[PDB]
Amino acid sequence: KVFGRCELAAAMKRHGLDNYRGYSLGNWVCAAKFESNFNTQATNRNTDGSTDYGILQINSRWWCNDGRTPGSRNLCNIPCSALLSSDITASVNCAKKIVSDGNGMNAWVAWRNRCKGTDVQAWIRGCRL
Ligand SMILES: [Cl-]
Repeated sequence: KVFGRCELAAAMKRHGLDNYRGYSLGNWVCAAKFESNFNTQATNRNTDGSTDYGILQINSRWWCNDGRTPGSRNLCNIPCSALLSSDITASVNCAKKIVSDGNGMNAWVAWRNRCKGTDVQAWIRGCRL
């Protein structure tokens, strides 16, 4: 599923991301925008043979099991395919563990390079929430 901007913010808000660990809702929407273009089915291969999955491009190296990333961890205790579903619940819950890591939202390269220190509030302008 390809989310609309406001639809996603509403769903993210319902699942408790708004100001989770100090990151206002605009940050998460901006990250999703640039990570996946709001598409739950996005996949991308990393050079080390690991793969990034879903709306937030969660990586198989550490966070999910895809059965083809030898020596990797499954820290969210999920198959990576659960992260591609139209229901964003698994993605959001796994993002909560990631962002609690120590490194905050710097774990998402697109956030760091494209969202960090910008007017992230713009990403939720005009939405009913
Ligand atoms: Cl894994």
